[PDB]
Amino acid sequence: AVKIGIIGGTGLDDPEILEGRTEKYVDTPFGKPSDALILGKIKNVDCVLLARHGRQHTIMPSKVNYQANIWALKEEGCTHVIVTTACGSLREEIQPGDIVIIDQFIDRTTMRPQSFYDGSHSCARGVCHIPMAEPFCPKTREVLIETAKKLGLRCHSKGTMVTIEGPRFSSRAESFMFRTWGADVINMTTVPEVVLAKEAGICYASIAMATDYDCWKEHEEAVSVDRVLKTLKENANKAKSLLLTTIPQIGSTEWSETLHNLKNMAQFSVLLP
Amino acid sequence: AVKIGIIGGTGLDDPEILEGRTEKYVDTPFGKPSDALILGKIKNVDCVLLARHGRQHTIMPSKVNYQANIWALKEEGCTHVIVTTACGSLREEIQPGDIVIIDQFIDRTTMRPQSFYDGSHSCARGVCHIPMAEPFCPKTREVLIETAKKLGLRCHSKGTMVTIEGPRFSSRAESFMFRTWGADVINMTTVPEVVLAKEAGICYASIAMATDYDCWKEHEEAVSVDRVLKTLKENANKAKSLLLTTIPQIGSTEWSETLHNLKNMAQFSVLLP
Amino acid sequence: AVKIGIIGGTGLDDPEILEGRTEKYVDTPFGKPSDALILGKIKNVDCVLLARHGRQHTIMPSKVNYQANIWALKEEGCTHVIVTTACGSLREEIQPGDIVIIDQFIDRTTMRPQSFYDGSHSCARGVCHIPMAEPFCPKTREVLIETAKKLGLRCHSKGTMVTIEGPRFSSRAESFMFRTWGADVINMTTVPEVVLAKEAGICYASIAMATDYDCWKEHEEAVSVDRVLKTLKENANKAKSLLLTTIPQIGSTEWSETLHNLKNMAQFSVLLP
Ligand SMILES: CCCSC[C@H]1N[C@@H](c2c[nH]c3c(N)ncnc23)[C@H](O)[C@@H]1O
Ligand SMILES: CCCSC[C@H]1N[C@@H](c2c[nH]c3c(N)ncnc23)[C@H](O)[C@@H]1O
Ligand SMILES: CCCSC[C@H]1N[C@@H](c2c[nH]c3c(N)ncnc23)[C@H](O)[C@@H]1O
Ligand SMILES: [Cl-]
Ligand code: NA
Repeated sequence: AVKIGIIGGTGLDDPEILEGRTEKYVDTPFGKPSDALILGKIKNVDCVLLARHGRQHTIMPSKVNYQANIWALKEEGCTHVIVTTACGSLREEIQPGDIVIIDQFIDRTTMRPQSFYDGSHSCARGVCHIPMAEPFCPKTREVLIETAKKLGLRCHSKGTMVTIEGPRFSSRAESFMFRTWGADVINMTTVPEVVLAKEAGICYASIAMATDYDCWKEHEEAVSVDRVLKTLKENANKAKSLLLTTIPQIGSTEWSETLHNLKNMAQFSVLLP
Repeated sequence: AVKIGIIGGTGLDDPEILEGRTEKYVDTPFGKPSDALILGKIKNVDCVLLARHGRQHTIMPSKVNYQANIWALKEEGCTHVIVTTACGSLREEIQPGDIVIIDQFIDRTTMRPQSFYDGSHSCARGVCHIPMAEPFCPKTREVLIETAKKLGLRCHSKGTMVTIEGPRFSSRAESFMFRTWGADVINMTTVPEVVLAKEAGICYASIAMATDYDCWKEHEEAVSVDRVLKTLKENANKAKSLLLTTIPQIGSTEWSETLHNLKNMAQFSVLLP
Repeated sequence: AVKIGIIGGTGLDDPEILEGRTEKYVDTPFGKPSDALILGKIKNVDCVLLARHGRQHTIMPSKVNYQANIWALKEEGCTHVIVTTACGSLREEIQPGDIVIIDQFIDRTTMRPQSFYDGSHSCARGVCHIPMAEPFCPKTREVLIETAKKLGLRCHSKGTMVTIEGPRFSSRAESFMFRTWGADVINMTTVPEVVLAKEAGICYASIAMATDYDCWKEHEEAVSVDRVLKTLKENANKAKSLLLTTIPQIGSTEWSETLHNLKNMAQFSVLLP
């Protein structure tokens, strides 16, 4: 049995993706999630949808309760979490509208709790040092990549996401610098979402959709809210189709060994007194 | 009509620059500014002076209320904010005493709110993603550059400021690293001052004065408080003369289109529910 | 007269190193230290041992009270602080079990107060900008290096420590990136411990013990809690022997000039109103 949490990003958090929808507000030891969980199905597969920024997009990236969001999805019984994220492209070949099935990140966030194990919650006791060598689930990523190909979508099979604190966009000097560091795409939301998913023993993968070229092409038009929303209006259907087609494939394959290994990695990362 | 906010940095916050001075303590939704606003004039031009660190230099860079400072200047009616900042030079050709009319930044701060739109203040509602491709006002920068030339001052027409959290100075490894990133000068105060000014729709420019070579020349003497204060004692007059000569030129030119464009960029950066 | 504070890191905080041990719980203006101070001697030399993470390793690196730890050691009369830290190796030639007598750092922490001079404590008044060009005491480092040679230990005479916030380990993209920045070893605890020691006018040095190769060798096994603990179990004796042999040598040499210079640097870094 699998159950797929879906965290929807900017313009990419469409409830209509699920059949048989039921709204469920929940609480967690880390506070309230961004919004109600939306329980439903894609074909025969149980899913739980959550809008990262709230359904009215009222929560800025620095203020998203990443701990509560991941905790809530885990408590609801999610084995997998597949997310969408709007992002800037830091590479000419990653064009706006392209999907990037990211496999690494570089953290530039500064304000965010990145662990459940903060010494303040009885539900998560001890000191946890989670490994981040492979932050994203390779098996889920492989299904996303194969499915994007079956759909004929422009899709990149790897990429490094730099996550900035925001909510401002990057300066041009920063944008240039991130390119030198080997970042391929830029957002404000991957970290610590991916980190907390790993601590929870959840298979996490991210559908990154390039919405802009940030500002590293000084000759070309630079990113803005309006530019991002426009690209999402034009391209969001691609992420919807990718989720709708990927999720039944995830449901049809065996995950016990993968989930056992993730559970072990999470459990063995915790030092108890 | 223009009104010029002046934020004075270390050793560079001299009230005597203004004629017809009146002290005005104010409050903001983000708390109190660093000190009283000093209202006055330079020739026919209305100005508002504020000491970044307080007039007795009692506020460390991490604790400066950047939100209140920018809010206060905006509420007083400032169209422009021109600031001074003491900084380390990361380039041999930027000598102590030189002015750098910075055009980019790299953020290394970690502790600081960078937006008015934090979801907690009724006066700034929504999620704001401000563009930072061009953080400083090019028209104001151009007047500063031309004026420095008219004054015969050693002045660099561009530069990237790395802003560190502080209050410690950088290690040598950090200083070396910032050079590789393309930083030209180093301080503790540009970010988030420049970011908040952009959200406020204010034309912001910075007169950076090199006070030291940080510590990247291992053979040469490294930065200290005493070294910085000495260089400022010797060179502060240059920033005073630059402000006094620049501000009347700003007053004599037309800003409506520039200010309209900045207002539009700020307004369109805000996502409402 | 010297008195040596010893801050023990992961698996490297063994009370049995001291003869004539007495437990002393203390308070500081910044709160409680990680655990009781352990007063004792190594040969004729007064020492004060403190477990960085608590004696049961219950305190994660982000939550260590670096201010209280350094304050407590200073108040107890420590002239020197020599610490141990487990770390990842970012260089092929730094093998697990090797000691690195680090001489520089790169800060990647985001959550931590780095100064005593926060404008909130009467015991530390003013704005302090401490120099970090030479963060570690070269004379103490030289004794550690010479002593490691006398013991026949694999020991590196310099190295740059990147300190990450944690508690997660780095991603592979981050690990690669830190190598390009010139970091040699990676931990979660050097900053701000070294910074606060400098503000306190204490001679600080660090015995870094490589416990893993982080994750930059994609072909090789990546870091985990279990891997780190295993390497420490096998190699901790080396740090114990190094401390036991170094400390009497520190006791036998003259420190007045070194300590006077550090005191002056600390005092002159403070700007009073
Ligand atoms: C309407 C929302 C305006 S775009 C800003 C939002 N979408 C992501 C984003 C898209 N493009 C970016 C870029 N170039 N830099 C940083 N973040 C982003 C980011 O995670 C943030 O939540
Ligand atoms: C008396 C004040 C001692 S210098 C420290 C102050 N002046 C700036 C500064 C000058 N030189 C620097 C340097 N090398 N690194 C970082 N910041 C600085 C910085 O913005 C800070 O507010
Ligand atoms: C049982 C404790 C598991 S290892 C984690 C602890 N030991 C240090 C460490 C060892 N190897 C590291 C690495 N590769 N990256 C970051 N930090 C570390 C670090 O300061 C942290 O306190
Ligand atoms: Cl950084
Ligand atoms: Na922070």
